[PDB]
Amino acid sequence: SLVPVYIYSPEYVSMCDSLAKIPKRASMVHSLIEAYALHKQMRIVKPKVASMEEMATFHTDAYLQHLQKVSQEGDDDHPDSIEYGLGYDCPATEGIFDYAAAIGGATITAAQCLIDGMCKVAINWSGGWHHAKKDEASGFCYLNDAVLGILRLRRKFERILYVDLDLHHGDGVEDAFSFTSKVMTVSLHKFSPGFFPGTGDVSDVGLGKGRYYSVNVPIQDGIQDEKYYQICESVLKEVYQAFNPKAVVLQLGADTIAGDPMCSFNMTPVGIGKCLKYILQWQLATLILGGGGYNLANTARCWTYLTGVILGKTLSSEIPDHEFFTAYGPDYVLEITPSCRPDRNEPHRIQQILNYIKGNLKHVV
Ligand SMILES: O=C(/C=C/c1ccccc1NC(=O)c1ccccc1Oc1ccccc1)NO
Ligand SMILES: [K+]
Ligand SMILES: [K+]
Ligand SMILES: [Zn+2]
Repeated sequence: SLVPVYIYSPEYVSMCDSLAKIPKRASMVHSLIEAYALHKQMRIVKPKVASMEEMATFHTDAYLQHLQKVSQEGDDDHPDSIEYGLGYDCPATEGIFDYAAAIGGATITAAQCLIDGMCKVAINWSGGWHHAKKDEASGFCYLNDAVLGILRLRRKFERILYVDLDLHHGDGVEDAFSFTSKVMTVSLHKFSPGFFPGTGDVSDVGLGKGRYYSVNVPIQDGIQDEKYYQICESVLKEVYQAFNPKAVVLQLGADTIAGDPMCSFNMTPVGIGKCLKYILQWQLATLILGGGGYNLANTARCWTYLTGVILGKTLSSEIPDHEFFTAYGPDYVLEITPSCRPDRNEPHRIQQILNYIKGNLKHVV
């Protein structure tokens, strides 16, 4: 019950590997974790597959049923797919319903371990698909596992904090809870004309009873570890005091990391780790999720490193030999180097944003 749960099975990783666009990522991540022998210090738990009942706690039957049909066959003979957000951004490829259910189940299983007092921290690195809407796929997210996890947690925990460090605004999750104060969502993300999904300005604060229970930190290109942590920690301190959460769901998409095709933020896993540590020192039930991350090796480096932090271990700089060793060339080290690009974040603007937020959280009761 001090030992973290690690949600894993070969069938689950195989299923997550089968995504074109990020092929074999789940495998690379697990493979590297295993190769630093970190699994030996965690409780490995086979994930369940989510039932239609479970998936419907958030998603609509119309949507789930459509997803199912498209999964069996394909998208020829389905011009209806546009209505449910399938298309270039969420290809209507065969087998996606099974994929969806695997991932939803995985996250739920994680949440269930936490409810059961099996652990204080539970990990599903192949989850975090935070864009999916109740009846619409979006941003390569077919099913919002984060939301399902949060809903499962609500059985035991009255107030839940969602923190979203992915490069993108966590809109799917926010929207799901925008009208309630029982879940607070906090997202740090790039906010910029034309940048997906386009939502999440600082003045996005929630609605009705949920007003002030959505926090959004719009950030510009080229941010680095030190400044990001200052921002993050400044915001999370206020949030803890104001919201006093009983449990935490934490999305750690690695598309913020230097070297990502997204080529926007300029972070390293150390910076993100500091943010992680800060949440961990609260000692709350914590559901850890992956998300974006499209430089596959770097994404594995990052999440492997962060598992290290969760375990309180220091990992060796030298990448261990293992299935995918070649992909870590030419230097074969764990550390990641910031690019040489400018930080476009003007300090005054940041300070405005931070103050505005502290003001908003005054209101919170
Ligand atoms: O990181 C994300 C979402 C990313 C995303 C959103 C809308 C459309 C495409 C996205 N994905 C990419 O641009 C992306 C970039 C590099 C490699 C693979 C990627 O996945 C794809 C690419 C094309 C279509 C679908 C998914 N959320 O955290
Ligand atoms: K985010
Ligand atoms: K909310
Ligand atoms: Zn992202």
